[PDB]
Amino acid sequence: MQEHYQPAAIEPAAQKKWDDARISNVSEDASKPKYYCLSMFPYPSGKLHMGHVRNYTIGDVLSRFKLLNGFNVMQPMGWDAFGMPAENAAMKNNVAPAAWTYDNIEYMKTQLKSLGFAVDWEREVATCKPEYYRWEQWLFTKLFEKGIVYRKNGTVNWDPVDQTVLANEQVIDGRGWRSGALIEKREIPMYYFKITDYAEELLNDLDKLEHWPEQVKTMQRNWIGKSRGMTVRFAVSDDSKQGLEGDYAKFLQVYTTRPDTLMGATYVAVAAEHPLATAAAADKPELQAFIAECKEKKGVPTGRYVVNPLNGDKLEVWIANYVLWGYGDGAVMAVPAHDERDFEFAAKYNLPKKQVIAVGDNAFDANRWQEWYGDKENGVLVNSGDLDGLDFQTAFDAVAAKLQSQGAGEPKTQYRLRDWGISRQRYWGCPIPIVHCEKCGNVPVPADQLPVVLPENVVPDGMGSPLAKMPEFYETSCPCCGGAAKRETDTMDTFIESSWYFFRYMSPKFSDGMVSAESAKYWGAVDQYIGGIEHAIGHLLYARFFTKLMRDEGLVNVDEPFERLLTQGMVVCETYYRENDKGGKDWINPADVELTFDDKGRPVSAVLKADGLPVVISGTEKMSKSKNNGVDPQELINAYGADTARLFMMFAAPPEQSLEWSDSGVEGAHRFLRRLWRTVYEYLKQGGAVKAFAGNQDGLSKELKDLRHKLHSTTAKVSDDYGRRQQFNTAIAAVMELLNQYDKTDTGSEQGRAVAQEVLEAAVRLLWPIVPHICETLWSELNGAKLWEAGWPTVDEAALVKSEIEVMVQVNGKLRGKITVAADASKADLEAAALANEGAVKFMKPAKKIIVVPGRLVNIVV
Ligand SMILES: Nc1ncnc2c1ncn2[C@@H]1O[C@H](COP(=O)(O)OP(=O)(O)OP(=O)(O)O)[C@@H](O)[C@H]1O
Ligand SMILES: CC(C)C[C@H](N)CO
Ligand SMILES: [Mg+2]
Ligand SMILES: [Mg+2]
Ligand SMILES: [Zn+2]
Repeated sequence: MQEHYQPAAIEPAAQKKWDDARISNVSEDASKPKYYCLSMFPYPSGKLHMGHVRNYTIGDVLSRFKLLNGFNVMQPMGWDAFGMPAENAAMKNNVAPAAWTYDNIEYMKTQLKSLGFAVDWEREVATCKPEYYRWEQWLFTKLFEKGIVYRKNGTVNWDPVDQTVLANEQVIDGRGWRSGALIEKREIPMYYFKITDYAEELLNDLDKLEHWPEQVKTMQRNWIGKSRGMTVRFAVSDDSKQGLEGDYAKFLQVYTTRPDTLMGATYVAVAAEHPLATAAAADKPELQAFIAECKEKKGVPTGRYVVNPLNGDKLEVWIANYVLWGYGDGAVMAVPAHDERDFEFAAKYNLPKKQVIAVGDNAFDANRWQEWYGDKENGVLVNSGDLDGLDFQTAFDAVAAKLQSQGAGEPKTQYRLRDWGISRQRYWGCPIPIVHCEKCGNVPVPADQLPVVLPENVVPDGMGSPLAKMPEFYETSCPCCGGAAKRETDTMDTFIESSWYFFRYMSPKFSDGMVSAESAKYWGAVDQYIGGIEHAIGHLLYARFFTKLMRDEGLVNVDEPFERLLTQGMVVCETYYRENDKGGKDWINPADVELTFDDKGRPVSAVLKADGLPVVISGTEKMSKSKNNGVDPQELINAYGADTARLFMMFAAPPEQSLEWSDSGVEGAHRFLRRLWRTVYEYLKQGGAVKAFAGNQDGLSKELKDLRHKLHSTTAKVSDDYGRRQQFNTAIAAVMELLNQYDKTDTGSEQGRAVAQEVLEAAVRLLWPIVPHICETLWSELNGAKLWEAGWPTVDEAALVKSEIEVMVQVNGKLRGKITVAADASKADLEAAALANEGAVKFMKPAKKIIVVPGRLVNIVV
């Protein structure tokens, strides 16, 4: 065994040894239980950084742990190669989108392979190749036939910098998720996935996700934004139906999320476009002056009345500016004693306020809005007839019973969520499989003629959709009539691919469907998913929707894609930038910046070392490829070795917690790896290997007994930490503690060396998921078997039994007590414990003499 710890020697070798054994290349093996552990795959938007190390070392640790426990482990990796992140990274580097993506993919494969991750590279996938995206083209056409995908004009979010429309999930604080520019409103046709159709299931199936962080689940609940309301009809009075036709003559329909207040409505409000507004203004020009005014909070009375269904009150109808014709009903009711928006409006014109809710008994002031009025949680109903005394839940159902039995209403559910707009005016994206024919309409491309192949030799000129200036691409024949027609030039958003790729990993070479039935039946769902919480509202919602879509088609048979979700905390570091002449920002790596400090130690100035000219200091921020603040793992592997990169990131903090970059933390992770190497080498220099201690330990010294206790305690604690707590920093700390006691333990005797062997064989296996290169090498110097067949270390709980004795206690001869003591518990602690529990102190004045038998009995004399 060499004595210097040289990563560049042992690390490539260990990777070659794992690769040759094909340990990470798994198939649908029914003899082993399956474990699908997946980390969120990267965009080719630059170099990987130490945040990615943390992300994927977490995954690798969980996979390697389950592999050592006999599981059949699939840990795949691929590339989110389509869409905006790879294209923008390509144009900022003035490279063709295809050329850049394929080059960055190979650099990221190089970067990841130097880290020794146990990845099944035979399932590698690049979402920009036709053999991938043809299958989402196929799913598009099928859904389009059913109308689950549809095209429609409407108001959309427009990113002026990326020159494309985004989905509502791609707008972050009114700005583009990639550009950061303010989003404008525009009316553009778009292809939508009808995600509102699945709004109820996506909300209710979050209750199934017991191993998801509750933040992700509540954030998706608030994004789906469910509200249970009530459709309510107020009949038009027998003397206001002038000019009204159809249903608009007989009733005024409104919506309300507070149907419990219905007995308190004192007037209604109507839209200028609502038909009762037009017949009321037909002979009243001042009403048409308001109808022309907007079409702030203003309103006019109309003198036409509608009847409350629940008590027969005749309420006056108001033209109001806050009733946007597009409400669904275009009209509301107004309970001003319990809605702030309505109390303000009905103080503007002195309308009445009847109170119908009491909270405990907060006194009711008619012209003084108190916050308890809108309490939908701690209130019971007042002045409401047989609805008196009900709470909000019970009064909801009772109003629905009332309204439905007379037909005047019914519950109606609304969602803040809107359909998913996936069209993009961009080149580097999966082509949309539609052909517009002047005779047949928007027709899908037949399954036999898929994929519609995106040409890869294009460079965007940065001036609109490049495919739309390419008649060689869009001029085609109609699939239905043979006539001339044009291809859809918009492409699919990048979140299409990432919504199903976890299935593609199960059969990436399958050429007849999205995923083959035999492999989807085997791999089931992703057992473990690891990725940042920033995906809560977009990807982690999209992927549940797609999974349900694929299930309803018969491709998969799971309801949810990811059983366990671990959201790792962000590695953060400094970030700098300049402002470019295009109004944007040019981000700069802290390694190209030279700082100037204050007298107190604060950075004051920062200049780029290339030109000495200043740069702006942006402060600590998440390590990001798009903000050019990453620490490259290859620059650490070359200097310190891959294991040090891995050990530092699993040790600095618990996986969920924020981690700040520091050079001290890298040196420390290395000195421990030297300590591990030095420990195994020194043990081997003074004797060589021996058969690890096992079996009964009667006869071992107390000191080595204590060590075996520390040993199997640690194995138990590391096992609990990998596979229940999923806390890796504390698994590493426990092994250090084990090594601390080993350093303090004389292990030179024949039995001591057998215990040293047992400890070291255990330690390197315990740390193999975290630092596999150094452990695999050390294991081979200690033991000739294959590490992954020796398996995960077992806890020998015989070694956990404490070394104790139970001595007799007597008073003047006759036995009256029994006490527990340590093995080497001195006669003073013995005699003190003997004269300190029941039998001796209840039959005792002090003792005249205490004769002690060494480790047998102690007799009190009185
Ligand atoms: N600083 C970081 N710390 C921890 N995890 C990170 C960090 N940056 C990215 N990740 C995670 O790595 C995975 C891949 O992210 P991605 O490919 O978007 O890289 P990125 O650094 O975010 O690049 P970009 O800024 O262009 O999006 C995701 O699970 C993401 O949450
Ligand atoms: C699963 C995907 C949405 C993750 C992206 N490729 C990186 O954030
Ligand atoms: Mg990202
Ligand atoms: Mg369950
Ligand atoms: Zn046609």
